[PDB]
Amino acid sequence: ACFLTRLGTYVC
Repeated sequence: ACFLTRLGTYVC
């Protein structure tokens, strides 16, 4: 269960 972040990309 990951999620896209404005920091770079999908992060979980």
